[PDB]
Amino acid sequence: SKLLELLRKLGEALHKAIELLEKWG
Amino acid sequence: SKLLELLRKLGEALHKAIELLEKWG
Amino acid sequence: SKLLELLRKLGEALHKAIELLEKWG
Amino acid sequence: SKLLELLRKLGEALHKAIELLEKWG
Amino acid sequence: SKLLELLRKLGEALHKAIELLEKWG
Amino acid sequence: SKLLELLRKLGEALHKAIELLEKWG
Amino acid sequence: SKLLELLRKLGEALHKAIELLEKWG
Amino acid sequence: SKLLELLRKLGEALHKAIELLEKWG
Amino acid sequence: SKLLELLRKLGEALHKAIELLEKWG
Amino acid sequence: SKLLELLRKLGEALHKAIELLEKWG
Amino acid sequence: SKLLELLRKLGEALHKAIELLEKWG
Amino acid sequence: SKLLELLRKLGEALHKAIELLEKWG
Amino acid sequence: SKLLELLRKLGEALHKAIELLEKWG
Amino acid sequence: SKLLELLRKLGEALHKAIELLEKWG
Amino acid sequence: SKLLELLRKLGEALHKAIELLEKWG
Amino acid sequence: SKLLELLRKLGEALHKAIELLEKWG
Amino acid sequence: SKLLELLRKLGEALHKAIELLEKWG
Amino acid sequence: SKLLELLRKLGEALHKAIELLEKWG
Repeated sequence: SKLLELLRKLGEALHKAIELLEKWG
Repeated sequence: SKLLELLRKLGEALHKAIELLEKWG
Repeated sequence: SKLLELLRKLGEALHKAIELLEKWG
Repeated sequence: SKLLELLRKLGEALHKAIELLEKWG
Repeated sequence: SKLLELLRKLGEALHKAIELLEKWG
Repeated sequence: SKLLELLRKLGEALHKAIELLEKWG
Repeated sequence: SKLLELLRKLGEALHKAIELLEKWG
Repeated sequence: SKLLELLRKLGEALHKAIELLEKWG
Repeated sequence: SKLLELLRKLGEALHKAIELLEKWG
Repeated sequence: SKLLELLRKLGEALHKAIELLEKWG
Repeated sequence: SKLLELLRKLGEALHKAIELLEKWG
Repeated sequence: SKLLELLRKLGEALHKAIELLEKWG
Repeated sequence: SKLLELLRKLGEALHKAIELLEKWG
Repeated sequence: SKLLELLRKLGEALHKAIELLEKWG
Repeated sequence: SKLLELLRKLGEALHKAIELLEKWG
Repeated sequence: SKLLELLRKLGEALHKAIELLEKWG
Repeated sequence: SKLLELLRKLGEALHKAIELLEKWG
Repeated sequence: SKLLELLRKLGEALHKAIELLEKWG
């Protein structure tokens, strides 16, 4: 349950990282 | 360019997938 | 509702993946 | 490459089908 | 209306599938 | 080889019919 | 054999459309 | 116009269907 | 409206032709 | 007895087609 | 066999009739 | 000119119906 | 306008042959 | 409903076509 | 070979999607 | 439960698509 | 090919997420 | 234990994404 929260948090970061890669790339 | 799109879509899908897993878990 | 949202995203990703396979193939 | 074309048409059909599902669900 | 677009695509896919069957057969 | 020709036409006819259904619907 | 099974579906499908085209037209 | 061309295709299909019936019969 | 009549007849035959072709094939 | 039917239907379709040709011609 | 020859010819006549309609339509 | 060939075909069809009739009658 | 009359007559005469063949067959 | 009926058929046909494409391919 | 597998999977997914559309529609 | 069945197939399909993209890319 | 590496990993993560969703769902 | 696999995969994907962001940025 605390893991899941952590899991979700990464997912959000990875999502943003890819969006950024798009904009810059 | 077309690849980067595909990446974003997988990121969005993944991101969403984890959000659910949290709701159900 | 959230499961349908995820379903769509996977459809969009799969659609793009196939378009790319066409371009490269 | 005519197969790829076929594949691409199935992707779209599937994509549309899922979107309709979402609308009705 | 969105269902009718869905059909068109199934018709296009079926059409191509048969074209392939002709070429290979 | 001739049965494949027949199928092809039926596919083309079905495709035309669906296109009409769109325009009218 | 398979083709004949296939053929009969195209005919079946094609019929369905026309019956609709008649009603709408 | 779309209707007119739709018919043409049914005429071509029917023509070929009869040709087959001949060869097989 | 007289074209839809004709369409139906064309459909109506094509149906018969295919049914026979199935039995013989 | 199957082919007779088919014959009748071809005659019915041809009759309709000629009636148009008259009107349009 | 003789009957079939008649069927083919009716199919050919019907095919031309429809092609004619197209030209005028 | 396209009308003529349609006639020719109707003449050929009729000339073969009659021929059949003779065999049967 | 004189061939349309002729066309009709041929069609009328075909019909009658077809009817007869059905009764005898 | 009639459209939904139609929709199934397209799927049924398309399904048959794909199976065949697999066996031949 | 790989492509054909992908084809089958798209067919299976599309088939399932249509079955749902039937139930819900 | 049908949706989960459906969703497993999209994932399966996409996997293939990506595997191909790897090999060809 | 660096984004293909990245792609693969997103596919692997998404695959695992889906498997979990299946079990828990 | 099945979610720590998912965790690791998200960490690895995020690592790759950041390495790219470094280079391009």
